[PDB]
Amino acid sequence: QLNHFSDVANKAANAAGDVIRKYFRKSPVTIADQSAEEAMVSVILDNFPSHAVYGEEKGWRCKQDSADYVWVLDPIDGTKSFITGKPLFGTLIALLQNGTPILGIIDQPVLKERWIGITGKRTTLNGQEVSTRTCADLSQAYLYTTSPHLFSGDAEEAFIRVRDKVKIPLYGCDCYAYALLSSGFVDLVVESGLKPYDFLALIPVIEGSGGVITDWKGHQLRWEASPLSIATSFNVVAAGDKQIHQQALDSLQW
Amino acid sequence: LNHFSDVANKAANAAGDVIRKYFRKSPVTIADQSAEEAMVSVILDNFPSHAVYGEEKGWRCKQDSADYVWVLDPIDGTKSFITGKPLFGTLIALLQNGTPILGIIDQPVLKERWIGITGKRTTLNGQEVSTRTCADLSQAYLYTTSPHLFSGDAEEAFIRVRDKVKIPLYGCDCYAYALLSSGFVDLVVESGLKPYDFLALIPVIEGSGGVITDWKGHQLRWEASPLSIATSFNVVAAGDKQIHQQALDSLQW
Ligand SMILES: [Cl-]
Ligand SMILES: [Cl-]
Ligand SMILES: [Cl-]
Ligand SMILES: [Cl-]
Ligand SMILES: [Cl-]
Ligand SMILES: [Cl-]
Repeated sequence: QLNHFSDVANKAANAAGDVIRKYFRKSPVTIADQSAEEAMVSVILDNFPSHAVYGEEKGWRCKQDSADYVWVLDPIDGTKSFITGKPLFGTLIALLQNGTPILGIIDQPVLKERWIGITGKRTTLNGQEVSTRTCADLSQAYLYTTSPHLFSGDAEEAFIRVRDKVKIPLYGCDCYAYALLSSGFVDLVVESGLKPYDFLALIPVIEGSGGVITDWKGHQLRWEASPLSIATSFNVVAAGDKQIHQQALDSLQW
Repeated sequence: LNHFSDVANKAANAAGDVIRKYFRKSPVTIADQSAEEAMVSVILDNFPSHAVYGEEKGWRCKQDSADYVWVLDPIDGTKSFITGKPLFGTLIALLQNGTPILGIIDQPVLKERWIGITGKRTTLNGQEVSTRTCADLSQAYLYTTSPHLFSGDAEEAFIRVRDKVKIPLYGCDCYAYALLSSGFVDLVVESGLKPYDFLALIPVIEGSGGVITDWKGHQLRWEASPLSIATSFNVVAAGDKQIHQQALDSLQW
């Protein structure tokens, strides 16, 4: 069963990539996003007709009234990158069992880079194991932040506080920032105003690399996709090392 | 000349082999120095009468003076390189009597090379490219970067321009200008760039149909010489001359 989930997830990512490559650097993004979601959904349900999907394009879909397994998808996380021809958007696929992510993929179909996190296993990039790196103090950290997606003033004040404490503050890049964290190239990623289809896939990838990812209070990030769930916005902080994470929480003062 | 192009490509190939050895393995200092060595060796093997110029060593030439000077940056975007993001680039400019006549923006990981040569349309991996038309600054896609020398006046100007455009995004060193030259964005604005990070851009952008100037709209120029000082400049590049002028009006420089 679990191998089957990984195999189908990879097929779904391959189908999405084939669509996205028809559109990138040729609206095209709306067509690409819709078509890629459809491609993924068809793969998923051909294999697992008792599952549900929740997608960034069309919301909840299930041919039954409920499902134990829900695939939460964003074919193009980073539409602004995609539109401007920058190959740092990604396709996100999460599989949730009873609301808990058990598999997440971050796929860059132009660069041909795929991070896969699966519960029980170490995260891989193109089949090779990856790890976060150790970092003992926030003053030594490499950080990605992005402008608040819902323009929160309070969020910006928190962003200033954390950027002032780190070694190198850099501007983020959607899911790709977290991929680089999971591979050990940066220490901290902070973002405000993300919907669940843009973070759930991240969780198994980061945790299975040895990192940590929570909301800005340090609480578990959780969104139980269901027929009635509402895709609200969340604030996220991810770290390669637990010590740095806690120091970041202290700076966010949330 | 076609000979100058051939050699510039050989130099970019030599830098790319070095860079790909070190990327995602200080690593950056070694990669930067070794890639500059590789480039210089190809350049001077072919043109012993030419000069080279880089940040670390400044002007070098076997002779006291040179009509042709190659101005290099092996890794424009060291922070991207160190964090494993493949959006840094190698920049090569050849200047004849102080004027850029060839520029390369090379992304050795992504295997993307933009070449500008005076007289020719700019190419990406051998295919001609073009900037796009854009009707008004309110429709523009913009890259800006934080001021490199932390100028508060520059930040005020950035705020003005970002507030006028359609989509304000954060830049990415030379790669932003590459995307401009290929017609995927309309405007790039940066403050506090040294000449080794902008000279190569000029033939690339102009040969794609775009415009690049300082914030007053004046020609970007820097004659590399034995006594030149690598000062810092403010740069604005656009795909379309009309957007360029509106940008200058918002910068109020
Ligand atoms: Cl099933
Ligand atoms: Cl926000
Ligand atoms: Cl939060
Ligand atoms: Cl010679
Ligand atoms: Cl500045
Ligand atoms: Cl200026």
